[PDB]
Amino acid sequence: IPEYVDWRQKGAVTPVKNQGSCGSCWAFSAVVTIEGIIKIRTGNLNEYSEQELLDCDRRSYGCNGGYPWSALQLVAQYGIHYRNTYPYEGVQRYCRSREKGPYAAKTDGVRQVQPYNEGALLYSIANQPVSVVLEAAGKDFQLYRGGIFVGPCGNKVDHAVAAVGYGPNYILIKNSWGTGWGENGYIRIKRGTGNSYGVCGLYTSSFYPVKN
Ligand SMILES: *[C@@H](C(=O)O)[C@H](O)C(=O)N[C@H](C(=O)NCCCCCCCCN)C1CCC1
Repeated sequence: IPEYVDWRQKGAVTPVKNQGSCGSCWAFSAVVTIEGIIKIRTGNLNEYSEQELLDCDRRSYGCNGGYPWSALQLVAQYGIHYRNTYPYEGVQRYCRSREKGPYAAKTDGVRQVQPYNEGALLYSIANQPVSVVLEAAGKDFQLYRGGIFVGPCGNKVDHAVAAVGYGPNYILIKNSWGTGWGENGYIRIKRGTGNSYGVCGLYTSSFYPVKN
């Protein structure tokens, strides 16, 4: 795998989104990973519906949080609509996949990165954007403006985001807090520290969709 990956330069990342007050990051993270794999496999970059996963992933809990794994499972079993067909409302509503016509994309499964393993996560990022989780509750993360973020932070992960690249000393993260946070909505999180958990618990729980 190469020294640098940046799926934005490969045209596999849609504009940065803002989840708002809703605890929907699991759905934003999942959607980032779907947009990426659909671009990688088909050549087209589309925006997909965070709201659809928010409303319809019954394993998750709407705005009270949820599981990127169950959102990708939902997209592999049923599918997902384009974001324009099923736009983001920042509140859980009743599942409207039925009333919105045929799905726009569907995957073939979901796989987990071997947790607590930096090379395994980098290996997945080299192939596609990956849904990852981290501890975002710390003020240092909340107030991050730029640079390679080293913390302080613990490993009490509470926020799902998407890894879309890496470099020798960092992993490149698409956050869902709008384009005004961090590095135009991205954060570079230090890697290579030898901490099995990752900076901010970054290696705790990582999933990506599989699409043949
Ligand atoms: C992330 C965000 O900031 O939007 C969001 O809080 C989230 O999904 N986090 C998530 C999580 O904690 N999931 C489980 C939530 C279940 C609670 C709801 C029902 C009440 C239970 N007492 C995980 C992925 C990131 C950490």
